[PDB]
Amino acid sequence: MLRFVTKNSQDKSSDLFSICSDRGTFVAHNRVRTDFKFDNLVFNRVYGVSQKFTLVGNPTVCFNEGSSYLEGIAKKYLTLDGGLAIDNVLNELRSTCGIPGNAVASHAYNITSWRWYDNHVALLMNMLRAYHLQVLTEQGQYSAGDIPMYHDGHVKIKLPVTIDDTAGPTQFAWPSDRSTDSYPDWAQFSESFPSIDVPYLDVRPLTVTEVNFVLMMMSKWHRRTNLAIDYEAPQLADKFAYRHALTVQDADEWIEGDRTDDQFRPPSSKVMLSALRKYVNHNRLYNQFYTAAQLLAQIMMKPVPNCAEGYAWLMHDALVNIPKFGSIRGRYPFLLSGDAALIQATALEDWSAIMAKPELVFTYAMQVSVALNTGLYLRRVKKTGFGTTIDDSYEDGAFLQPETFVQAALACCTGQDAPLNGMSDVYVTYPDLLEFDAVTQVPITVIEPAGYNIVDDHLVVVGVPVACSPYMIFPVAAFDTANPYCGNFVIKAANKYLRKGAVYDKLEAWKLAWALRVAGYDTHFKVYGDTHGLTKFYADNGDTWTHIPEFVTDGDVMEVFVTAIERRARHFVELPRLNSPAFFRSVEVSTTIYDTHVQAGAHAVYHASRINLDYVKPVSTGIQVINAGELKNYWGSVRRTQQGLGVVGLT
Amino acid sequence: MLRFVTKNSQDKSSDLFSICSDRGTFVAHNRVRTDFKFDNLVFNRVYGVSQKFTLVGNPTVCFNEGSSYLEGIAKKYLTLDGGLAIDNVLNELRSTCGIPGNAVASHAYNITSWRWYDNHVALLMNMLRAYHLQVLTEQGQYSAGDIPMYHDGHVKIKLPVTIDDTAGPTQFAWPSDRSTDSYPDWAQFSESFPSIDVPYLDVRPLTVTEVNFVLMMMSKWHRRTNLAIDYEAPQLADKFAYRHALTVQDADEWIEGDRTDDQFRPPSSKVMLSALRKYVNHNRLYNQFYTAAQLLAQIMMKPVPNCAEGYAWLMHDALVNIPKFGSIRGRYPFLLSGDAALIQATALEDWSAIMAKPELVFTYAMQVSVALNTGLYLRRVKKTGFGTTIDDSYEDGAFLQPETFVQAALACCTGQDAPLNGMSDVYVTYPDLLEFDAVTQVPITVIEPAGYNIVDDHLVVVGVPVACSPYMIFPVAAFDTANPYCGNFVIKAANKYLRKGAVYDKLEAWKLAWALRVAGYDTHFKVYGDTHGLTKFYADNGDTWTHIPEFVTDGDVMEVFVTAIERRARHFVELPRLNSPAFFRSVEVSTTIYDTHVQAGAHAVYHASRINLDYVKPVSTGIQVINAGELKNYWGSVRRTQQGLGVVGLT
Amino acid sequence: MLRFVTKNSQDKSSDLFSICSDRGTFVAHNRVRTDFKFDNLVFNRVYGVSQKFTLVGNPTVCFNEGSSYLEGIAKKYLTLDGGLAIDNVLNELRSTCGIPGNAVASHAYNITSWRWYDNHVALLMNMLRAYHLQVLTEQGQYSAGDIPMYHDGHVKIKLPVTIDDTAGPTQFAWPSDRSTDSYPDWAQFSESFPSIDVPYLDVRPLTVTEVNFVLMMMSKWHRRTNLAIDYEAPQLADKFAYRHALTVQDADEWIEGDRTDDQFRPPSSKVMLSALRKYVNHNRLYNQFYTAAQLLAQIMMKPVPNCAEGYAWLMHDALVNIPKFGSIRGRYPFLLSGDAALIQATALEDWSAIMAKPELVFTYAMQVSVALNTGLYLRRVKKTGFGTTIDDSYEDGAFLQPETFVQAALACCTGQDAPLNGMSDVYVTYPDLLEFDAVTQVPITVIEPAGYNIVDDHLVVVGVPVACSPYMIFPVAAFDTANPYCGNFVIKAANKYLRKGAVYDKLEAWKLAWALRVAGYDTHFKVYGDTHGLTKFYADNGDTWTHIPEFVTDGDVMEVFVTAIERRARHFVELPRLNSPAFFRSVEVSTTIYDTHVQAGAHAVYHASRINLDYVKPVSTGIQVINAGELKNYWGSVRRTQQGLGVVGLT
Repeated sequence: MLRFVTKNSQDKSSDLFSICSDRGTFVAHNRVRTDFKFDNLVFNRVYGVSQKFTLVGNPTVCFNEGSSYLEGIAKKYLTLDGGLAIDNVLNELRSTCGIPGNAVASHAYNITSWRWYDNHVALLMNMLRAYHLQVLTEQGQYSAGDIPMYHDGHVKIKLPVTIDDTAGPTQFAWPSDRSTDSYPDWAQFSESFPSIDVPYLDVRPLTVTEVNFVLMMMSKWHRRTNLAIDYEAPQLADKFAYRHALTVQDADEWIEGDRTDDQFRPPSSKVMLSALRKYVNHNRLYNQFYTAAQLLAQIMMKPVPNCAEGYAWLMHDALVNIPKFGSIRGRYPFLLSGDAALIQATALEDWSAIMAKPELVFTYAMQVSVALNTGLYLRRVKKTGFGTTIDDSYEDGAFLQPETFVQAALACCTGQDAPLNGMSDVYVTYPDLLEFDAVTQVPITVIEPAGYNIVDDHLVVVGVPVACSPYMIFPVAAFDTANPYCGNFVIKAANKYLRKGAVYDKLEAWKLAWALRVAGYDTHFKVYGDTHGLTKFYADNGDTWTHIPEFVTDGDVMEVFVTAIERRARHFVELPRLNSPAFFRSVEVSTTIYDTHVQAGAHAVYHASRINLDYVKPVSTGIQVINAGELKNYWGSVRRTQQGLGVVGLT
Repeated sequence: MLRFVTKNSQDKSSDLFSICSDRGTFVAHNRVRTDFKFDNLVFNRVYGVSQKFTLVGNPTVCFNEGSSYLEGIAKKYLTLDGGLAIDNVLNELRSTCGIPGNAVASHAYNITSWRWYDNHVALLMNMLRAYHLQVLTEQGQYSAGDIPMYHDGHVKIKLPVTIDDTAGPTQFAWPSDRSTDSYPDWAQFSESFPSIDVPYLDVRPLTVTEVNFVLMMMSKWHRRTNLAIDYEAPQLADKFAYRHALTVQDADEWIEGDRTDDQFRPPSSKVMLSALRKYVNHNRLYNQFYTAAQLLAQIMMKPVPNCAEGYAWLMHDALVNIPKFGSIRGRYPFLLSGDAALIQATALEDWSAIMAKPELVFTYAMQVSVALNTGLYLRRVKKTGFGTTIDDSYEDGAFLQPETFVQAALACCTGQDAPLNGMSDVYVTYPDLLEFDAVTQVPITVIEPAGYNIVDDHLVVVGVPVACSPYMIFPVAAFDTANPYCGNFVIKAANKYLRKGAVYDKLEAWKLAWALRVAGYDTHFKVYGDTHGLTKFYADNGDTWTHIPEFVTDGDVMEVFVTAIERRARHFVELPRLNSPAFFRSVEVSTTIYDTHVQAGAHAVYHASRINLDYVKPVSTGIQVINAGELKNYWGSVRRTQQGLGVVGLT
Repeated sequence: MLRFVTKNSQDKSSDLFSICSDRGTFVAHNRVRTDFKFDNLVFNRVYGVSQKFTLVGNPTVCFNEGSSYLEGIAKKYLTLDGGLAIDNVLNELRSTCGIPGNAVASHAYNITSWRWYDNHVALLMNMLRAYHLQVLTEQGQYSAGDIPMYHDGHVKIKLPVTIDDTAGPTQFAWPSDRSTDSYPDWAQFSESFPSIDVPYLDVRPLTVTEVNFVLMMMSKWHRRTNLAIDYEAPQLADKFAYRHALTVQDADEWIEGDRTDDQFRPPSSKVMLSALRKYVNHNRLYNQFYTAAQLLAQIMMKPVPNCAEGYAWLMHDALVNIPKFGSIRGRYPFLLSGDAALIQATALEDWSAIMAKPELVFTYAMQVSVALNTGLYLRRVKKTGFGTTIDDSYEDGAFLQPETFVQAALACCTGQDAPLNGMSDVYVTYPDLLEFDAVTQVPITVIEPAGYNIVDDHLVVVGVPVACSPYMIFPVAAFDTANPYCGNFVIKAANKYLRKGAVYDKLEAWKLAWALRVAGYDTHFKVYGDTHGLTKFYADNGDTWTHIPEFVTDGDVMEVFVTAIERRARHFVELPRLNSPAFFRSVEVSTTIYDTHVQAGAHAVYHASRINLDYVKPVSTGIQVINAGELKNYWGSVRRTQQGLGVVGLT
């Protein structure tokens, strides 16, 4: 995860940001320059680029029983593999502490059928997202959330959202509702051994206030706003025990009715994060913590499009599968002692980096949200044999496995290694979008006949709509040739010339039209088929990115005929008609980002935060750090190879 | 910084000055003798050329986290490639405090061992700035800032100041206003194991008075005057602890009625400087101070515009970005034990230089204000080349980044390698001039409209004006050709003569017009294009400099008219009619300085304090000095090249 | 410490002395001879030299939490480093003694958060200083203390001291005041394991009377006299337990009111020292004992000057930082068993030597008091590039670290290795004197106009005033050339001759004038600057040491012009004008001490005691003696090298 975000910057200083939102949306800006060279002549044009996002979403969160992960407990009470060494724990009771042989023998007889399920991903997920929510309320940016309306001049579209951002809550409150729902049976535990199969949480080193917060995050979760990470969840455990130096009542009183809603308010994000840092550090759930932060960042937000067609992306919701809650670390007072076992080297590297820089999760989610939408959109164009020298069925391959679905989209576009969740049957997918022909119905207020699709006030779209800009990860190149996604490319000779224009290959034309528009010229074309919504390479102001022509997504049309290239209203670099045999010259255009930032609303400007990797080194003391992890639990990122994108071990 | 102002040790010696001002403005007088060689004879003249400087300026300074710098720690825990050895640090407190076995590290981590944000370039700024303010108070010059008005017979210029001078203060008092604002929660700590994630600064060796001043420089700052270095600031920290054998409360007493305003007054600049030096020397922040002294100097004082056309630059308030305050050097005492690791050889040179000779910072800031102002105007040309260079082959692309920005201007006007900031995301820049073709307006009065082109009391200007003269950094090096900035140049006449024999190249007429104005004849000219009323070269009296008209840079004109030259009221030397044939004899023009000195207000002069090199030579004893350094944390210098210029590391 | 005191005597028999004082002062005398050779002619002159000291002082003693030092406990219950092996101690309870597994398991659960702080430096400090105080009362020299008045003939000065030596106490009484302050909660403990986090002291092998003394030294300490080692301190522990064979009541009764002030009087110095020897030996606190005796000797006394300027040294007080009291050795009856671990080889070597010769601490403090004042004074002159071939900023270097401050002063002058404290955040410094320009206001009764500084009845002084004589450490040489501090030197040719006298280098002149005065001649001079309080190399009777000329402390004046050298009232060796080209001859003068002693008052004569190092060998039985100790805890003395004085490991 961290290794990924820093790779997108070519490892050249990663400038991240923290959470911020204006009614559920924000935008990033990058001062970028593009050069134009021909016969030794260079012309640079700097402009302002921007791309807005939206924390709002309604993810369908499912909760099912997962696998037991005891990879954080002492090496002394675990087998060479996950399995719990009961015989060693039973002996430890009579040998180290004061317990009779008959007392331990009886407990061992009772402890028989007991299923030792340990999964804190669900709870950690809440504590983390509840932190993000508090951070927004802390910044005074906590609202009910809303979607920005898309009006251009030919039509308007405002996505309907179930809750009004204007009457709603300005304060992040306890998700568990007072007086409307029941609560879990919690109780302080300080005995030498478990008496019930119920989940045992260990928070001995935590502060009284921090514990109250974990008990609150362990209760029911009610979706009060529209933000995606605000998904509604049930109470993790119907009943359980918590290992701590004493008994806690401060939250119990609030549920009893005695305590006032004021006297018991959601603690600050610092104490919220310190309770999460203290918890995962003590229980050594680093491996499980990595899975939670990974899944929460994947559905954190979605990049808002500047076209009606792209709004179909915000129309669909993500299907996530979160493992039910399980805890056994607090069953014994010596389970989290000794040396931590089976801790991943990546999980620790990421964990310590997320602890020092919580912004990393937010910045990572933003990079993933855009690299996902593009990697999915590129899936259609790439399968068209477009710019791809590797022939494969992107169509059904890697997007058929739930855990690797989201990763195949990123690696497909970014070209890098997409980090896996590090678990099984845990993921964030868009099942209804696995189909290439999959259509979407988006409600629009027709204003004009320019033409888009129309039926009963909403227009039809197929597959994933290019919505975001490739500027939040400018080095990305969804191809194996020099193109706009690339750092630089050259516009070559139209393979054929004539009287009204010149023909070009599907790619060569877009490559030209893109750098052509940025140069202040409108590119017109005419292909041999019809399902071009229109003639003229579309590109929009703000990011000035000439989107890849839709028609090329439809195969067997391998050539395009670009005609009449007339300069636009605002002209920057003067240039050669190029589609002319005479006026043509080879031109190399290079785009590079000089400064990137983000701003929410009209007054919040956020400067990119820096993180020193030399300082953020993880602590390997008391930890058994492993560099090799098998695939079934899905350790290791997936990447695109010459043979095609597939899963591979971390190593 | 030191290498910059002196000229990398040339002839090796140095005479600099110290802060002093008349209501926020002083003057740099120079006595020079210009020679006129022609006819195998050399005529000349001696005179007085002064250049005013206004320390007044309202800088819009903001603060946000900058990557932590842990250079000021023991080499035992900080490696170059091994980065931070966190495990080694926790492997220490195990044998130093009441923690049993392996419980220690995990305990220390949970609370503080994960943050480590260190940075002291917020406090160092205040102590250094408040020192400059205290010195003027001691010298009897602490008064508000007031921009001197410009009256050139024609149009006068007056600038608005948000606080009056006369009825203002006369003594620099504590920036923090008691009875009005709140204060940072502080307390002396000595626990071998910190219990709260919060700033921890080491001042153990400092005296009670010196410590008080640190907590006073740590508290909220209130801008009382118009001077640039008095930039309004908040309290570096909301809560923190300091390591010291005693608990200083002289400041706490004054925080209430107990300690009276009188008996707590700001300590002498000698005590402020001695406490500042001890603080940096103790923890070892040499690298952090280098950058702190760099920013405050770049924002220090501006050059008072000798011409009205050069007044538009004065109104621009540079946006400065200082990092937030974070401390990690008082967390534990064993941190500062041993050889200070990874310390820049340059930051040490300056620390050893400015500590012994604090005057340098001021003299350096003075050179940077004129060099920046001149390098900004030169960029306008260099890129276009007076319309000789067709494309943008000048590569001024560095002016984009705010950090390399100010350095780029200096490196543009001088072959000197502009000193970087030594930190990332920190800087002082004018974003309102990113586009060198930048236009600006100016509030005007009236007096006969002549080549002034005004618009309803608003003087329109392009790029940046020439608000001052060379001399302070005289052997300049702005034009690869001989000229006034260079020091000497000659007169080869008109390409062709006419009725009045007026024909020269844009700079050839300016070369002669500048030298003619000196001798005693303001030369008249003509341009059939819009001269907006311009008929003769302009020259001020205080600063007898003749500027290159904006039309001599408009790129529309190449050839020039010099209708005739006329005998001025005050005449010096004597000369032939070179603007006509049969009389023109080339003249070699070179001017040298007899004596330079600085005098503010008007009473008692100041004779430069010569600063030679090797008495400053630092002692590497007990320190790990590093000559190299990346480019990520900004360490190196922007340099001028044969294409344009580019950023290069210190190597 | 011991290795140091014996080095000052060139290892040629160390003659030490014990404590003694006449109203807070004493003086040392040394029969010394100086030889004069030229053209094979030798003339020796023997005289009586003396230098008085003063035990009186008012050190500002601060008490702060320090580090835990368990380096004296059995190797069986300690990790490879300081850390306490709890698991081994817990097992030892159920395995060796009779305790149930449930009883030990419960105690282990309670013993959880417990901080194991162990620091007896504060208590040991009291027991030692209280011994010195009893020794004086035992010798009948116990008084309220006072400072000797300095009257010469031109002015008089008597330093004001808060308590009258004449009405005051003649007997050393319990510092803890009866009926005016509360007492700590002490209680006999003989259980197998701790029941409370409170400090547990172990004094099982001590006698009932000795224990009462430790309980008294563990209570509050009231400063009844003016002696420096009489500093006022609070009650080490508010409550605690002591491990002994039985319960003690003899001191409890005195606090209850039943016991009479007579029946309960402070025991003799023998039983006081036997209680300290028994305590440190049993608890094996040798390492901690070394730190206490080290700090107490550093502030023990100050050498009285024979000039008004030198009295500024007695004007300032020392800032010491003593670690709060902590004890855990008495928590278990087997903690001080087995083999002592992590005991320093120097601490044991010094401890056994201080046990056989308590005088060592007093003699050592006297050597340090003079070698400190001179090393600090030499700091100014040495930084002037005077006689120093090594160029360094003595100014801020080593005197910025609290723990090494006092050591850098000794090593700077003595040239030997200055032994460190052997701990952290523990020291004795003069913060207000770290400044070179630091001024002092000394109250004087002007009598004459001879000239010194004057303002409102007190004269101004800057930096450290040469007060003591280099005879209490005659081999010392604060230079790298042959000089008075040296064993012998030669007066060479004035590098230049003329009609009224001869010029000499700053050193060569003082070298001459010093041996010139001892020869019965007054040396007059005239340098090119003015801030010479007067003309004529000053030297005073008693020690007849010609003090290094103040003016030379001010740089850039590298030459002195010695004129008119006329013989003094009392003439000894006839000699050559020497500043004459004709009468000049190379003369080698050698000074050597033949007999040194000390006498307090008018009748107390003390003969130098001798110590046989072959007999005083330390016991290594049952002890784990380590010869290597790291710097963070500050083990190893600091010394002046060719690269400059810096810290170095003992080895």
